[PDB]
Amino acid sequence: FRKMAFPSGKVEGCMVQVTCGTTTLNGLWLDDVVYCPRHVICTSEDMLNPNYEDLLIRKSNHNFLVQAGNVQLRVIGHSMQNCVLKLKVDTANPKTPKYKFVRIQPGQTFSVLACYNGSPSGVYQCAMRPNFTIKGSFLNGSCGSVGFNIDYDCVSFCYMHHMELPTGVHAGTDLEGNFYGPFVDRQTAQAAGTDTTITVNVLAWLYAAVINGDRWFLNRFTTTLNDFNLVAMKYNYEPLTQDHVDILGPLSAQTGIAVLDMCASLKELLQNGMNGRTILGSALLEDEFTPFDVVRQCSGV
Amino acid sequence: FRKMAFPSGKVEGCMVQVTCGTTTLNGLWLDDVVYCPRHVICTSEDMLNPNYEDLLIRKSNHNFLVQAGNVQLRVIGHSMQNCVLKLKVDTANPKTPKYKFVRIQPGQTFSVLACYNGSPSGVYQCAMRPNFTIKGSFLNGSCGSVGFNIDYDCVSFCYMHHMELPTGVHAGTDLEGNFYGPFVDRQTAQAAGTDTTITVNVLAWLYAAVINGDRWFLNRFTTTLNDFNLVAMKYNYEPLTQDHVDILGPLSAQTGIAVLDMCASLKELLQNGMNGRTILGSALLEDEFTPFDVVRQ
Ligand SMILES: CC(C)(C)c1ccc(N(C(=O)c2c[nH]cn2)[C@@H](C(=O)NC2CCCCC2)c2cccnc2)cc1
Ligand SMILES: CC(C)(C)c1ccc(N(C(=O)c2c[nH]cn2)[C@@H](C(=O)NC2CCCCC2)c2cccnc2)cc1
Repeated sequence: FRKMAFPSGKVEGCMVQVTCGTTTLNGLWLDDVVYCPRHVICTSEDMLNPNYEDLLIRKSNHNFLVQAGNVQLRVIGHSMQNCVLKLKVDTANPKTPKYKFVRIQPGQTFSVLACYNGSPSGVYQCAMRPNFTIKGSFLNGSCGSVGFNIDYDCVSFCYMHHMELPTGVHAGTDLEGNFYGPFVDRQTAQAAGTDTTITVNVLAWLYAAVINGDRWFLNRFTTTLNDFNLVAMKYNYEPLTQDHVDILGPLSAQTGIAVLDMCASLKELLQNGMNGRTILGSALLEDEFTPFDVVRQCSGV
Repeated sequence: FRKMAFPSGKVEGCMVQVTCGTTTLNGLWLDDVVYCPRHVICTSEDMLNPNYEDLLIRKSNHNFLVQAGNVQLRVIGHSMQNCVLKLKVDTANPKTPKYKFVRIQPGQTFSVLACYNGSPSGVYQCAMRPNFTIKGSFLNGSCGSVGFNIDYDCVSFCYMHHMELPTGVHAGTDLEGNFYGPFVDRQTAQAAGTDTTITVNVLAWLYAAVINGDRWFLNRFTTTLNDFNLVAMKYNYEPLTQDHVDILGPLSAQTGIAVLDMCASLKELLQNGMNGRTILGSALLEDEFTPFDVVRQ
């Protein structure tokens, strides 16, 4: 059981470089529009309190150099949608996949294609934390990299990278420029809130463990939703809802362990630790696999 | 710090489905050649003692059904090279990337594009274990999925997947069909040898933790190389060679921590564990990042 990213080819063909004056980052080229963070028009001076509407009124089309690999794309228009800049270019991307823009919920996972200077560098599986940050691997100039899911030939873009927070976690927007989390695209003292662990994902991962070899953490007992959430609160775990329990239905049936059965196992794990054991490859309880991830991975979708 | 894989697009455009008899698996379509495990020609009771030369001589071109997405590829010739079958096809792959075939050594990392029925399922980063196995995520029909690196748009193919071993780990070949390790493409009693931790990689990852702002595991000691190895082998760590020490030189110089000083830290880490702490987000000592991977990330 590995953390698996989606194959990234459909997205690699959309990655371009966008330079505005002195700053370079990545953009997403879909049909004849390039999408990138609006903070690309910010200068090392504007950083503290940019007036983005004013900075954009200043700009003309020629202020943006867009390069797809080695071909320069002519910019014929520019506009802002919330925190994303939209550069109209004269050529539709002939590699544009079937795609949707979607906004995901905390606890949902996606693949990230990390890019630098418009060139794909690596791909990894990530999760939207409950505090709306991404524990990504992003260096300087990674802005404009996107997160995505694929559903049988359709790429659902859910994340565009904007900034790093002082704890080294990351903040970005959906592809309509709406931020995930209470963060702003300027130089400020903002910090991620206290994060919590994605309980339904830990349960899914325990089901994935049982599906493979590891069964040592199971017991004969059951808990209640109320009793378990009292422990969840103590350990800064997200509360578990009847909806979570239903989502875990398929895995409960496959394995013969009911959700509150598994909650009893996890509750024991939270207090007594793992007593030297591991569960899959990990001494930690993993929470970046969704119920759907576990079934897709254990079924070869 | 993520275990990140190479972008998979250049490899995606090469994956095809190969069918022989009732058996389907994946092939790698480069130029006018499809590469796949030769055990696609094995029958359900050939599995214990197949004679592949005899099995192959009885096949003609049209016994191989090659499908690239929706289009059937016409097989015009076939030959066997060690444990890989090479099917010559009608058409050169237009999506063929710049590529090379490389054989890697234990401890090296690579990306795997897991595929089923010729279609890519997922991508993940992997390491070749000292016992020549791969701790992969592979299900039935994964055979012929490949492992690779990419460097300056050139794809280095280093692994083709062949089989599952009893412990749940995986064995395969280079793209010339030579197995990694003492395994054979045949149903037997074979089992992976005792595995060990890739010591040079753990040290690389400790250097990565220091390049990020984490110094908590360092100490004021040093060690000789022989004393380090005598201790580390008691935890099933691979011996650290002078080659390994030279290879870490760049990370040592970037961080100002002598290689044998980092070895002293590791020795103490093995003795104490983590005491409820984390290094680069992990509660275990991570060994599937190489000195090269740390510099890149
Ligand atoms: C304009 C604005 C909003 C202040 C800004 C400035 C720099 C960047 N960062 C670029 O790397 C970058 C930006 N444009 C080209 N490159 C880095 C970044 O977030 N530093 C933050 C630290 C101080 C507080 C705000 C910025 C970065 C991003 C991702 C991974 N590691 C480092 C992101 C946003
Ligand atoms: C003919 C030969 C060499 C014995 C063979 C037989 C089956 C396969 N397995 C295919 O799934 C498969 C075969 N052809 C299409 N799919 C599986 C496999 O390895 N071992 C089984 C047979 C060998 C002995 C133990 C288990 C497999 C499962 C999961 C991930 N990886 C591979 C591989 C090789």
